[PDB]
Formats: sequence, C-alpha cells, structure tokens
Amino acid sequence: AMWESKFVKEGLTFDDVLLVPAKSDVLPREVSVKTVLSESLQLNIPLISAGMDTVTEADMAIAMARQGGLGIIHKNMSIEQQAEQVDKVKRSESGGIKDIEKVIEFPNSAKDKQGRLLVGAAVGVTADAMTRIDALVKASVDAIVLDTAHGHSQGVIDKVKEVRAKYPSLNIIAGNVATAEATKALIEAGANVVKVGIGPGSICTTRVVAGVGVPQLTAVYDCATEARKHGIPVIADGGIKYSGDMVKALAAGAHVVMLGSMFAGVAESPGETEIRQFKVVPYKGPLADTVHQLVGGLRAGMGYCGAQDLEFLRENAQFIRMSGAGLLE
Amino acid sequence: AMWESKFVKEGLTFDDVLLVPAKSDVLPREVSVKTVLSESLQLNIPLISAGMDTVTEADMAIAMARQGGLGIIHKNMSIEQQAEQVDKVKRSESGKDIEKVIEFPNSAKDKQGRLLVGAAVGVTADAMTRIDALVKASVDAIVLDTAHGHSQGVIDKVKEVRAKYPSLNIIAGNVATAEATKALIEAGANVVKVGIGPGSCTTRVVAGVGVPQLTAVYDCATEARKHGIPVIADGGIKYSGDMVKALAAGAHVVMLGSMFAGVAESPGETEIYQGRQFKVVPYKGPLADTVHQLVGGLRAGMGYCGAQDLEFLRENAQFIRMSGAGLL
Amino acid sequence: SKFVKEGLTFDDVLLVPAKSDVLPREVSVKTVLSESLQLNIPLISAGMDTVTEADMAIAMARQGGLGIIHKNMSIEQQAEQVDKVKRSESGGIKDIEKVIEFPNSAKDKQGRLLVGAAVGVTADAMTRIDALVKASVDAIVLDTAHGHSQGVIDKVKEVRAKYPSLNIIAGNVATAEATKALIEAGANVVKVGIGPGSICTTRVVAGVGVPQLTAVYDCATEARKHGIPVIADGGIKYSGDMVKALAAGAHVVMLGSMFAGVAESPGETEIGRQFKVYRVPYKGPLADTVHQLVGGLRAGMGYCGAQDLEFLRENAQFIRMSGAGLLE
Amino acid sequence: KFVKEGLTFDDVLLVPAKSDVLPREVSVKTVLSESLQLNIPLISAGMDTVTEADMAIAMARQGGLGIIHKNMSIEQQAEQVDKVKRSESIKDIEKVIEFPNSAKDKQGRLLVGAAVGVTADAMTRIDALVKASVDAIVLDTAHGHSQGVIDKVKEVRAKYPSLNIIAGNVATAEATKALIEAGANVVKVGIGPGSICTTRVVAGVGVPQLTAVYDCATEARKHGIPVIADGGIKYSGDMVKALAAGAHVVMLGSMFAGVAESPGETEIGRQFKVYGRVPYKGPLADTVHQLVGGLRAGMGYCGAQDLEFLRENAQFIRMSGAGLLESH
Repeated sequence: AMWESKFVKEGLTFDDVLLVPAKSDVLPREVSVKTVLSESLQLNIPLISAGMDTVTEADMAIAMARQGGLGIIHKNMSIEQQAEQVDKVKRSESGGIKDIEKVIEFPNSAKDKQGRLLVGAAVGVTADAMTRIDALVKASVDAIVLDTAHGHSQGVIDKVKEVRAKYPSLNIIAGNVATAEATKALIEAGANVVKVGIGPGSICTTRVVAGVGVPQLTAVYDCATEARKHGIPVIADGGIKYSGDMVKALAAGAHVVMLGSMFAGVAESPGETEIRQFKVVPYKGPLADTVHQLVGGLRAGMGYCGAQDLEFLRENAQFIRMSGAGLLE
Repeated sequence: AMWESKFVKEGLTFDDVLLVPAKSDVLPREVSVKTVLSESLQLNIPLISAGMDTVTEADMAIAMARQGGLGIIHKNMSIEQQAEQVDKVKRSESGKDIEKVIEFPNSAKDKQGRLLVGAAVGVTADAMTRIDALVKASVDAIVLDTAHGHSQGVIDKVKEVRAKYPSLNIIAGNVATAEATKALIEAGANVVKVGIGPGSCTTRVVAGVGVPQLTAVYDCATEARKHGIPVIADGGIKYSGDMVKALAAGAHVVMLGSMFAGVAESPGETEIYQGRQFKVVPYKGPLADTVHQLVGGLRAGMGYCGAQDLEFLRENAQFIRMSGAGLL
Repeated sequence: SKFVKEGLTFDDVLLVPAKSDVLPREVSVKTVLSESLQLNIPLISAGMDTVTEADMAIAMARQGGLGIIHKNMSIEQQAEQVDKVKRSESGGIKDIEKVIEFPNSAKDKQGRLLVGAAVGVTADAMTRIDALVKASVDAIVLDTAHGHSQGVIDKVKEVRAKYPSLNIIAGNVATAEATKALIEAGANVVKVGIGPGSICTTRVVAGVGVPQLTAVYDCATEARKHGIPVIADGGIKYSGDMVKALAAGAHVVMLGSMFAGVAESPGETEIGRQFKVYRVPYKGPLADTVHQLVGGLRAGMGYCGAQDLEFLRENAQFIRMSGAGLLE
Repeated sequence: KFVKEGLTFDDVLLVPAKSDVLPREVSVKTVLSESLQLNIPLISAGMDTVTEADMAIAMARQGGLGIIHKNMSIEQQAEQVDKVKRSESIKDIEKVIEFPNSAKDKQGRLLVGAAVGVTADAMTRIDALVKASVDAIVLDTAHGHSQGVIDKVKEVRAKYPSLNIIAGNVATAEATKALIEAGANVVKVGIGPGSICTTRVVAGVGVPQLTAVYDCATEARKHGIPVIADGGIKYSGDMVKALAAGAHVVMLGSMFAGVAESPGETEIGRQFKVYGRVPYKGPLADTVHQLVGGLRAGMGYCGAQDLEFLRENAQFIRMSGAGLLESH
C-alpha cells in the first residue's frame, strides 16, 4: 500500500557522506572537469549561474562563459532588456576570431557553432511566455530555463511541451524535480537538461511551510539514475556546502552543478559597488579569482578518487556514511 | 516476552521526516481543506483551538467557527459560565440570518445554521453534572481531558455518557497506543485526541514515558480508521511544515494551543507598552492572519503532493527520513 | 566487523504508556534486596563524603531507602556512624513517634534503622569490616570505577565465607560475564555502572565505557535468573532516568551528586542565600528531593498499569527515540 | 553507494572484559620491525612545529619514536639525525640509567626517523641520512595521489632493503596492499587527520580514523604488517581505541605543539610557546605519561597484558548520535 511502505525510507545530504579515496594514478593537472550538455551546450567546467536578478545579468553571464561555464540571464526584467542582455553577452567579442585579444587570455572558453560563447536565459510561465522566448532565440540564445517554484507543476510541464514542438533547435532545461519519476516526466515532455532543486537550499524553503522536499544528495542521485537512461544530464541546484560537496554531487550522477549564492559577492553580479564593501554576501572579487577555488577543489577531489574525467567519477564512485553524532565538527 | 522485545521499538516525530512530492495536476487553489468529524461535527479547515485557559473561550471560538474550524471552551470556571459561553457561540447565527455569511464564506455551522462549538469538561466526580449544562446549551463536542489520559478512569466516563444520552459527540484524550486509541472507541468515543509527550503536556523529563508524535499519530489514526473514527493530534506541531506531516500522518484535524495565544481572540485583558500590543506575551492579532497563514501554506504542501482534499493526502502519503546532518 | 553492537542510555529511550488499572495511591514502591535487606523506596545514597554520613543514613532510612556510609574516615569513626543509625530507633515506646513521624521508615527485624557501609579492597578491608558488623551494619560495599576487577571478586570470596549472613554489595560492573562472576563470588547485591561519560571521564582517558541502559539490562538479566538484584550507578539526572533505570531491571537507584547539597549532607552550611560547603548551593530537606523523585515514580509506573516494580520491569515497553528528539 | 558506514573515535567505547591484568604487569611495548622495537606506542610527527633533533632525543628516551622533520636543508637534516645517534652510547651510565624505557639501536643509540619527500631530490636526502645512521624514514604525503610515493618506496626499497621505510598516507585496504607490496614495512593510516579537518572539502576527500585504522589493519595483518595512526587523536582514550582496533603505534603533532623540546620559543607571567601562540605544556616526559597511564588503564578493564592481547581480545559497541555533548 501507499500508506504502508513509507516510513523506513531514508534520505541523505552532501554533508552526511564522504567519498572513498581510490588508487590514484591521476593528478589534478590531468583531470578533466568538462561536461557535455549538448552539441550547442558544450561546457568546459561543470558550473552554471542561476537565473536570479541578484546573481546573473549580462555583466555576470559573460564572465562564466569566458571561463568555460554558463550564465543564465534573469527573467525579472522586461523582454526588451532581457533579449538585449542575451545578445549583448553574444556580441561582446563572441562569434568572431577577429578579436584574438579576447582569445589570447581566456584559455578554456566554452562556445557554440559560430564560436560564440554560451548564454542562457530564464523564462517565466507568466501568461505571455512564448513571446519572451521568441526574442531570445532570435537573440541567438543557446538555452532557456522554464522554471518556477512550481517547478514540476502541470503548467510548467505544459509550457515545456508547448515549446519543443514549436522549436527545433532550442535546448529546454527543465526543473525543479526531486524524484526519478519526475525526471522522466520532464524528459518525455521535451527536456534535454533536467534540474534538481526542490528544497535544495533556501531558494525554495518550503520545508518549513509546505513541509516538502527531498535531501539533495539522494535527490541528485535518484534523478540522475533515471536521466541516464536517456543520456540526459542533470543539474545540481543547491545543497552545496563547499566545493568539497561539488565533488560529492558530480559523483552521484551529475554533469553540472548550478550556483547562486557564490555569485552574490562578485563584481560582475548586480549591485552598486561601495568602497565598507557591500552590494545592493558583501563582496568576493573578480569571478576569475573565485572560480579556480571551486575548480581546484574539484580537481584534487577527483585526483583523490582517481577520476580523470567527470564520467569515470560517477561510474567508479563509492561513498561512506558518517554517524549523526560528531558530524558537525 | 515484554522483556526481550521491548528495546527494538523505534520512534519518530514530525521534525524527523519530509513529505515526498508527487506528479501533481493539483494546485493549492483547487485543493479542499474541508474535514468531517461527525454528523453534526464537520469543518472546512483541519484546525481546532485547544481547551486551554490562555487560548479559547467564547471570543476565540466564534472566530474559529467562522474561519471554518472549532473552539474548545475550557473547563476551569463555573458550569453556568461554561454554559454561558457555549450558547454565546451558538446564538451567534441561528439560520433571515444573512450579513454574516458574506463576512466569511468558510463558516462552520450545524444543521440549523448555528455556529459549532466544543468544550472540555473535567473527568471528576461532578463531570456529568457539568456536561449537564453543556448539552442543554447545545455544545457540539465535549472533551474528556485529564492528567490521566488513557487510563481506566477516563474510559469509565465515556461509557457513562454514551450509555445514558447518546446525542452528543464525545471527544476523549489522550491516547498514544493503537490499543489505547481503540479502547475509548469501544467505550463510546467518536473522535480521539492523540499526543503524549512533546519532546522538551510535559511528561518525559521526570516521568520518562511517552511516544514520539509522528509515530503516535500514525499508530492511532490507523487503528481508529478500523472503526471509521477520526483522530486529533495533540502536540508536536512545531510549524507550518509539521501540520502537513501531521495531516499526512493520518490526523483529520490539527488542534493547536499556544499557537493561538497572543492572537487577539484569546481571553483576557489587553496591555499596551511598545507599539505592538501584548496579552495578559506577543499580541499576534486577528486570528485570520495566522489561520490564513496556517492554511495558505497547507494548500502548497498538498499541491506539492497532488492532493485535492485531505482524503488523497493519507492514502498516497510518502515520507523521507531526515539523516544525521539533515537534522542540523 | 566487531563494531555493530549499540549501547543505550536512559537519554536514548522513553516508556510507552500501557493499559492502566492503577492510581497513584495503589502502587507499592517497596523493594527487596534480601531477606534482611528490604526497602520502602527504591533509593540509595552513594557512599561518598559529599553525600552520606549518619544523619543522611538516618534520613534516607526514614524515607524508606538505605544510606551507605562512606569510608574516607577511620575504622572507629565509620563504626561510630553505624552505631548512631542502629540505636536510632529502639522498637520500644520511646521511639514509636518516629514510627508515627516516619511511616515509610525501613528497619531490621528489631526495629533498628537500616544502614549500609562501604569498605576498600585491600588487606585493611577486613579490619574495617570487623568494626562494621560489630555494631550490626546491614549492607557493605567495595565500590570503585573498576569493572571486571579481579580484586573485588577476591574480597567477596573472603567476606562471604567469614560472614555467610551479610549483605555484600560489590561493584561496579556493566557486563554479564562480570555480573556472573560477582554472583560467583558469594555476593547477593550488585552495583552496575562503568564509565557513564555524561558525568565522569572514564571514557576520555581509558576509552572504556558502557551506556547505562545497556549495562543495567545486561546485568539485570544475568542477575535475575539467579535471584539477584542490581543497582544502577551513575547516569541519573532526574526522576526520568530513575524510572527508566527501574524498568530496565534495576531494583534500586543509587544517587550521590544530586543528594550532595541536601540538608542531611555532611557538608557544612553558611550564608543572603543558603549554600552547602566543602561547590554546591543549598536545597533543603532530603524528603523534598525524595518525594520529587518517588512521587514521579508513582506517575511513571501509573501510565504503564504497574502496581509494583516487579510488574514494571517485567512488562516494560521501551521506545527508542529519534535523532532530533530533544534538539527540537 | 550510500549504506556504507564509517566510524570515528567518538563512536566507540571499549567494553570491560576479564581484568586479570594490572598496570604493574601490562606492557605497552610495541614493535614495528626487528630494528624498530619501541617501548611506548607513540611517534613524533615530522613537522616544523613538532620535531627537532632535541625533540627526537626526548621522544626516544621513553621508548617512542622521533621523526626528524623535512623542512630544512639536507645539510641541517642529517646533522639533526646524527646528534640523536651520538647523544648517548653505556659510556654515560646515568644518561642511560636516567631513561631506562628508551628505544635504541644495536649500539644503544637512540632510535630516529627522517621525513623524506617523494621527489628526485629525495635520494640525495635519504643517502645523507643513512650516512648519519638513521633508523627509519617516512615517505608520506597528501600529494600521495601521485603514486610517486609507491614509485619512490620501491625505488628506495631496492637500494635499501634493510631500511625501515614508513609509507603513507592511506585509509583504505586496497591502497594498503599497494604500499605494503611496494616494500613498505610500515604503513601510515589516515586521510583527513586535522584537529579540524578541512581537506575533506578544501582538498575534497576523507575517511573516519576508526574505520581507516581497522580496515587497513585487516589486510596488513593478513600478511603481517603493522599500521600507524596519524594525528587524529585528541585524548588518551583515542589512543587505546585505535590501538585495539589493530594499530601498533600512534602519531601526533599538534597535541604536542608547545612542549619544551618541540621547536618554538618560550615567551611571557605565563609561558607561551611561539611555535600561533601555544601555552606551555611542560617537559615532554610530563605531557606523555598523562597518556600512557590512561593507555595502561584502558587495557586493564579489557584485561590485556599487551596490545596484541588487546587487539585480539577487544570488542566494540556503538553509542547514540542523539546526544553526546549535551549528555556530558
């Protein structure tokens, strides 16, 4: 019964487990932190910036792709401004080799068919949704995220199916889900990238009010096991304590983790600067100065596990559970 | 062997689990918060105000009755003064009674358009003589609460009430065992209040007894359902997220006590010192804004789980255990 | 994998309420350790200098428990304390009021107040025991932190032989094999409690320790099937652990620290506010502390339908709480 | 991937077994190899802030093992690992008498160790040490995920087959064989050994010591090889636990951060070792025997005459995660 087999089911967070070290002939220099989400969406680092208005504008989106990651423009702005941001990220020096100057010192840039760097944009389910997407695709966007707090509402699985039949070339990133059965629902709907983030962090703290949610580690693990039957990558929204948890997330079966908070202090994020230092997280600095901490930490984490790439990381991953007594320290 | 088998019983409270979502066609607005306790005892929201001295009198009950819930008028004053308060919540509406229906659409009344009201009665020697006045004031639910919750003493006075005049709804508590929940049902109980031990009632520090509430609710609700009997969960409800768990654990309604303390509709004088008012404790204010909050978020939880009514919620209720670092 | 076994304390469990036919009046909280060792309350004062001397032994007896005279004193001076207790109540006409004054007082066949003693485990021990039985002391203890000590067993073998009719309380143990070895030494009463890290540092420096619910159950099981009672040493914070310890199989609960600042403690008094010196503030009479415990014991067994302690530990039903139980 | 359990030191308590042993009898004398016979199961960590030549002298005086730290030139390296060798021969009778428990070589010269890196430089460093009659070297690093360690060990082993190469640092069974079959007669156990460990996130990997120690000591004992605990130990109880878990010797640094012999300056009315300012902890002999006592005390309750006695005979239980600090 669905009233008998419920209670015993156990959940798990990132902090509750540790990755078991392996015989490593692999070094952080050698390791590959690249993941393929699509032909269009070829990332060189497993990171995406959230589509938050306090996280990613055009100033922020460019910085991510310059490194090799991905920027998701926020939907909390007029389409005119929104459609411009995407193409502004697309027009910086993107789509041409003419500016070798920009090619000269951003080694691991992630790019599309035209050699343009990759940018994504958030699209709401608010009633005039398609018009907000027609401007972005024609702004040559590479991806859009149809996400709500109702991240698995029929309406949010609706405007996914209403787009795939409409658009051949658009990569639909869907979310958020918490279960493997909810992963399939998005994928069958027309989702080539699935996002896991129900009660991920404080982004949708419905645990205290709605009382709903699934522990992120298991949420990442379960969904990834289902999305692999279609070769579809998953996005690890929230749950991350530090970059050591990136190592735990990318081993559960994830291709990319997406972050918001860690971008609250960088200069490329929206927020009037002030010399003490705070925006309108106080300050963090250049995005290039924060990224290598995330990457370096992941490099050694898989250099510890003998993972050359992110694929072998998942196939040959074993965890070990910590007791609830002395885990905080 | 109650010596070599006792140890393995593991318990759980609401703050140890989470409700797993479902493929939801259902959304908050559509869902129905309505809940039925009996023939004359039926609500529109799964909320009752506890029978405490600082929480519920005629003032609180009227608001609760109109908001769709129920109030339980305490047993610590004159019988006539408990009779004076009941009918006051009864003669609020009496059927060309028109204006108040527009005031709030969720009103919970009887078959004669009269707002429902409950009341606790002590289980002492002069109980039935105090219930005596309550049944004349047409109270819709009597509560048999005592420092002794399930013990034989409380079961005695359910047999006496039901055997003599069986018109009224007998609510009795508290139980924690399925065996205990059923025993009152056989006595004459129609709705059962569940809750022995909150984890900080306060009967675990210097008594060492009790049952974790989440398990206590499930264990009682499962057994009571064998007789088609509804149950009330009493205690363990920390916030808005735990009500949904309590409601998914099997409970029909969720009775809250201290949550309605500083609420404006609580009995007692009002004292102002700061800006925010205070009670003779933070003046919460109009009961609605808290109740609306308690149900406006409840719709989200059910919408997440894809339930249009409290029915679907329990049949397909799925939980997930909070691990070690998840507790923190 | 020799790590799997789980050890519980009283902080790890609760008692599940049972069907009760017992009111707080009906229970007998009387307890027997031996034919010459019977008590009216399941309490013992620890054999410490901050805890028990003559007056504490008198007071504890006058409440129904047993006082264990501590051995940090001369051989003559320990016999002196024993003397006072035995000559406390004649059994005649002069001391009848005390019988009226304290109904629950525990005594021997000749109406003399029961008193326990305590000795070391050296060559000097017998010469101390000499003076103790000379003034007719009832119980004797040879207690330290050591668990399966070979030294204590050697003494019990020597003490029981010299005095076949004497209540030897050895301790402390936390294993069945050790408890089995003590009964195999001639003892008839067992102290149980090795390394409760909640209070002492046995676990910190030695790494050795046993959680006090596991130790009690493991020892009470081994001792019971040979007609032997046990005592739970260390790990009781209030009435809660006490009831849990008694249901775990323990006949008596020995307390020292909690009793340390009581009026009958050997500690001196000085002021403002009252305090007990040589540090602990002042509480009051031992009687208040006792009926803060025993009264709660009547409440604990009451929710369980037990009318006697035998009824309790036989039909005890433990529930194992969850991780976030007290935290929330 | 997730049901696998890992235990720390705070997870375990040692359970008292047949105490047929007493501290006047028990031996903490531990062996690593024929040329490495220790009298106390401790090893100083080769760190800038832990071991100098002076510290290597005092450590061995009690029968431990001082590993000279790497962060110096090869010149001043071998100068330090030669001072300890010619610190005493029996030429000075009292200087031999004053420290009877001392650990020594064939000529009665103090036992020494030298911290050596993986790299191309190391052979020149190692050879300079073997010229200074070094007893052992440690080829350990957190940079061990470059298998150069394994490459170096055998490389060094081929050249020096009578050398006491200490390899590390591992925490799994399959990596143990990799080190052992590489020629490492001593294998270091531990990944994540910080007083606070941040490598589990900053670097990104780690495993609880008790699990690490026990598991690595399983395959290491199947083919006769002793394991060693690195850091990870805070109290004397932590010593007894992992030792019983199949370990022969424990390594510490931070705990002995501000000793007299430890590198650092003594400043001031209180004394502080500016080694980051660590208060004075006394002579090494003092800060050591506050452990060995508790170590001898832990084996007593278990009833072990030695560590092999302890390793074989000891068994473990598990505490509860619900309360640990609050229940203390």
